[PDB]
Amino acid sequence: MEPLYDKNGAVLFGEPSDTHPQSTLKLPHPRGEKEVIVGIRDLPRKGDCRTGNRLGPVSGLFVKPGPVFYQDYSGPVYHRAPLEQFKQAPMCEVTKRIGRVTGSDGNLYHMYVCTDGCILVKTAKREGQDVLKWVYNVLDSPIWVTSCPV
Repeated sequence: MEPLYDKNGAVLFGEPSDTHPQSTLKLPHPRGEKEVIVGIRDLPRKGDCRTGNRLGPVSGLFVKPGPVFYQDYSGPVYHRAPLEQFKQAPMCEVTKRIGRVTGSDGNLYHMYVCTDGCILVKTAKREGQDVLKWVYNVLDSPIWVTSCPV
């Protein structure tokens, strides 16, 4: 299965992979000062990277099915969308765009939040386009969607 990574960027099992160069996740990058849950209507700004905000420190944006969103997280996380946990779906009405995520297939996806609360991904290229929903999460761990600019 797709590996999880610890807060220093060490793979916890399997083999490490790099993220797609045009993903909104840039590594290496620090994280995990505190776990900070945030609501969708209260996602962090780019200006909050330097200073944090009320809620607490900010290392970027994490998300898992629920949806649960974080602006910082200390535990294990995915650096790439675990496509094995996703299912092919029709395009949804989207409430928010959240980032550009590397799939476990190496490709780039647009990441969105749907009105139904699903996390959906859509290939960032025309060819072999895939739209998928995050329907299982067997390790209950977020994807790190975006890192703060260093």
